[PDB]
Amino acid sequence: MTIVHRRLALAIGDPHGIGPEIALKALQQLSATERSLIKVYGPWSALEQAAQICQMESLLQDLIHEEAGSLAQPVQCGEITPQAGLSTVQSATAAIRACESGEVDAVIACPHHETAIHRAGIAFSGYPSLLANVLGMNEDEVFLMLVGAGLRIVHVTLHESVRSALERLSPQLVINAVDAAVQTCTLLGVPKPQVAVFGINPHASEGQLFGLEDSQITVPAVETLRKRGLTVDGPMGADMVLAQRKHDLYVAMLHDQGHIPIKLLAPNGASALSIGGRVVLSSVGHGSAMDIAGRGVADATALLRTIALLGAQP
Amino acid sequence: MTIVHRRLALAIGDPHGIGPEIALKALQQLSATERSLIKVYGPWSALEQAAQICQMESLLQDLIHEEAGSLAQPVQCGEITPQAGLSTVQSATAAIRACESGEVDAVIACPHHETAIHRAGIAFSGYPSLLANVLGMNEDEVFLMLVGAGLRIVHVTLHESVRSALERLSPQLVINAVDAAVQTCTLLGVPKPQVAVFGINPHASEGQLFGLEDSQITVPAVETLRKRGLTVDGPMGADMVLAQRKHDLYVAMLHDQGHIPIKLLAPNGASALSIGGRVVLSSVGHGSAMDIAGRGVADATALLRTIALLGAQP
Ligand SMILES: [Zn+2]
Ligand SMILES: [Zn+2]
Repeated sequence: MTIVHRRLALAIGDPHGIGPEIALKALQQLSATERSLIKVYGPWSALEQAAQICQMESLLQDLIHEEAGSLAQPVQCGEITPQAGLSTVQSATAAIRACESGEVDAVIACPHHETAIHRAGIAFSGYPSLLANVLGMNEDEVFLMLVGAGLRIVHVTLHESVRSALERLSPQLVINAVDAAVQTCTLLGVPKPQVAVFGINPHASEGQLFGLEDSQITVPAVETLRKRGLTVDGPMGADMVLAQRKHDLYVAMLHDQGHIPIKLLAPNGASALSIGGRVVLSSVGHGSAMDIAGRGVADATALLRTIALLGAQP
Repeated sequence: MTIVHRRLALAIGDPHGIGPEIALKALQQLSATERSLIKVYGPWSALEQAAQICQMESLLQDLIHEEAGSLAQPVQCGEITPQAGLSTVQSATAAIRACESGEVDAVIACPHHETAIHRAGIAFSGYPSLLANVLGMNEDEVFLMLVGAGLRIVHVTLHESVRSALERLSPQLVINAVDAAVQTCTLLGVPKPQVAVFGINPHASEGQLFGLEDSQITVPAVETLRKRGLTVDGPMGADMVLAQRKHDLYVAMLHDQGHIPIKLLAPNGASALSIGGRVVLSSVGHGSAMDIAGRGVADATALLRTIALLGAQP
């Protein structure tokens, strides 16, 4: 069975962590044709290290690879070092620019170590931020879609105060989020999605009974998106819509509106997609596991699940 | 098996709806002893009507009943009339005063018709409002607790604009919600509950990084509640806490924060408790169904679920 149906970048994450190890284990399990669609970004020295340990030298010749985040000393498995911090970011940066320029259609980043990156003197608050930075966009022009338990929920606003979010909300900002998320939905394998838009206020303002924000922001936005020919219901109260479970994409106005459903229903098997200008970036859903780095204990199931998700066919 | 363990008031709701019908069908299914703990508030004429329809004449003699919301004309099944609007409110008012005075320990209200009540010239924004009015409390001293799928979530604010909610939130208002909800928890059968408080902002402001509201409102409130000797964690991000599933009561800051989890996990089978003073009032979770009124085809499962919930053993 074939899980990779398009070109992808795989940044291998922290080269001292389990990222290199799981990168090889996942490519191992793909077919020859599948492997040629995955360009691996990271220091060759780290993939060599992981290949001797897991005894997968044969595979290195098949890998399509671009050097990024080279190290100036041998790989020290399990060790938190500024070097590996920088490697991680350079690798992820190489992968993202490859997506921007159109060489690949999406990016998967293997695990990072926050401390390592901070010790290099590099600001890192998460992939939403990094992606924005790298592409020259403001952080609010990149949207986060959570995916788990059949739910896809893009968020118009994210890591800010509720009040700050309400002040930023506009018809345009909603439109941008949905456009970004419908594009992302084609890649995920749902070309013509059914879309639901959450209300800002309870019961979507109930007309204007509970505030004017929905009549100013979400109602105008839904009518513009229909006129361009999208299938869009709402605004509706977030509680009531989610319960019906009959849409392929939900559009949350605030962080909590979209994160509560997801963390309740998909406590483990859930993906975070950061979406910019052509660029869909997902993490694997786990840490770098420095204490088992190079010990042959980590499997690639999380990485393979992520590849299946970003590599579905239209 | 016995579901009623204490004295309860059952206001029969709109006498032209299915309220009378479901009241009888639910009492039917209880044992003789259970029936004597439920005092039925409403116009006798409407219970007579529903007794012929559902063919339960035998039952009327066993009912403990207080006349309330008497009608001045025959019962008209299916019809929206100011009179039935007034009946509903009088019945529910009789039931609530019975709770206030200590004759019963909680109240269940069968379905009303909003239009009917409005056409009588009666202000009605829900049971929170009615209960406050009847008890001589301000509307913001009555809180709504949703209960479904093992989750209990009180809400500090409810049917208002998000902005209006943020402006109303204070340490005191949180404290009041929790005290009302802990009292309610004793009645529900959890005397000494473990409590979780949601953050106003994502990640509970993450200190003060994502807004100052949590440091001003929820953090001071939690410290006061501990010092009086309650078991209270938070504020935490709503998503993250709910996922742990290790508390008996969650404290939501906004409507949507508490209604999304509930309607997703218990999309039909959730109860709405209005709590004020010692008075816990619950609706059945459905409408008055005027199109089947009188046809004897209404299901009492929602009412029985509500009775089981408020008629809790410990
Ligand atoms: Zn978050
Ligand atoms: Zn509601």
